[PDB]
Amino acid sequence: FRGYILSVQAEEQYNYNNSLNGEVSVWVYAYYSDGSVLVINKNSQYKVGISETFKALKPRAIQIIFSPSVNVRTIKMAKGYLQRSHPWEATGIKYRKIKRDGEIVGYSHYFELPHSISLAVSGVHKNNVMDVFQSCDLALRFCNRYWAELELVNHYISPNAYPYLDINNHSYGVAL
Amino acid sequence: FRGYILSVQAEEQYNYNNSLNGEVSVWVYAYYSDGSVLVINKNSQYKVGISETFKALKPRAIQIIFSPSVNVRTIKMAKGYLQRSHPWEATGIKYRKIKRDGEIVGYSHYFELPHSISLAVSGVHKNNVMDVFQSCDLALRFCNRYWAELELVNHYISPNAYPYLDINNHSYGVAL
Amino acid sequence: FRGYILSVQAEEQYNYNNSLNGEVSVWVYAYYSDGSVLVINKNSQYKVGISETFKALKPRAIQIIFSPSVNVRTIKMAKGYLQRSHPWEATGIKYRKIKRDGEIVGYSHYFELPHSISLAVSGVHKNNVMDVFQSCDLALRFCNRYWAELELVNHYISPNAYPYLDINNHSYGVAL
Repeated sequence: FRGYILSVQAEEQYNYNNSLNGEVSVWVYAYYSDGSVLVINKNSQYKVGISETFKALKPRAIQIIFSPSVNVRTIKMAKGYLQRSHPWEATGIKYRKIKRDGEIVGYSHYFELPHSISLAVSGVHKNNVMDVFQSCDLALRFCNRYWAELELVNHYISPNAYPYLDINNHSYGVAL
Repeated sequence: FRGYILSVQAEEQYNYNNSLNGEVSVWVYAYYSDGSVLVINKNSQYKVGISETFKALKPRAIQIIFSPSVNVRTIKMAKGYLQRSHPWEATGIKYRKIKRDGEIVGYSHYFELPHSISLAVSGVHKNNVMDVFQSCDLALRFCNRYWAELELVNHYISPNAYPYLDINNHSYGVAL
Repeated sequence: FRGYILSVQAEEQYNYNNSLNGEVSVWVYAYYSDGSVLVINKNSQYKVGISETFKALKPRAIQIIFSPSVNVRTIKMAKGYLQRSHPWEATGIKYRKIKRDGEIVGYSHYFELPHSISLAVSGVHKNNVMDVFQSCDLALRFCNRYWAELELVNHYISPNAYPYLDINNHSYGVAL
């Protein structure tokens, strides 16, 4: 009964987090020319996005990670002539699934930048208008820098149970 | 007629400010370990919220204040494990009314922080979709720091006719 | 056929940029007491706005410029007593058209400031709800300072094909 009630209560949050009331989160990792990882996090209800400008301090590559509640088909990205520029690309196809014990812990899109990048990304939850408007207002933004990837892995990634893929293609995350 | 027209024209803005065309405002006061008060203000139409990160410069407590146009039932707050975190609490019950001459001048929710806090709050007006979207774009954000509460009271609170509750539980504001 | 296909393919973007899928852009130029021009740009789908605070470094005047996709009637502005303040003015009437070869390249509203200004502006495109919400998340914000107007004209304005009006009332932009 300590394992029955423990596991009959563990699945009372995967069928909740995946149920609109569940948040949807995104991380944008900017990997820098000195190996330091800067990470913007945003968590929100209904939909979530990030819009930041990444410049010297020089940025080399990008990883964007969604919680498994996102509708991968809904992801869009806007990278920065105005008269002939499209407002975004639907890059969901380019996201690789991050698995732990055969469970999706997140989705990772990784790409390098040619040797200052401006970046926006948006995704919607898997699935009244005033509720969504409030959700924009309640989205919480966390922004941190880490000197080396291991430092981010050891103190940002592993303590917080966050889905990740480090530089040797090791998947971090927690199966539920 | 100088008092008739003066008071028959004074109520031609309480039945307007409370009529959607009326703004709805929020103040988040962060009270700091050296007694200084930092204040974020935001005013907007239809709905209004604040999302800021409060860190050292160390923050000790918080007061959030709504203009009387908010629907107190609509207020939500998001304070900052991701897999089991709710996106907000409905904290309207916890707001005390701020009265002046028996009139509600605002609503105040005060709480202390355990001895860096991240904070979002949202509220909706008392009571087409493109109008609300524009309203997000037109929300104006004012951010100030004050060395002591009296300095905030004397130069931020009393000059601007803003509803407030200082540390001795004195209510500031203007009846209309 | 090098001019037929060249010009039968040139109009396959003015009837696109003006078709919702087309972005809508705004620039807010803050002209400073030392003649330096600071410029905030934002581009987006469906609707676009800017909300910035302009202070010393002192700001003297403002020019706001819309791409020709905006509905000029939709423009609103919010400049910063709370109990009697309107949330915005509909300033579309005050915008002058910027023409190049008899074609509208943008709309310019210019005004001076009395001798720290807070400013928001919003406009909608000329002409499902989740698409607009994502569009807020995907709006890209560019912010630059230039030491003199000529420097902005020469390196920000002329290279990027941006509609502009400099201080001698010369219209910059590209006809399409």
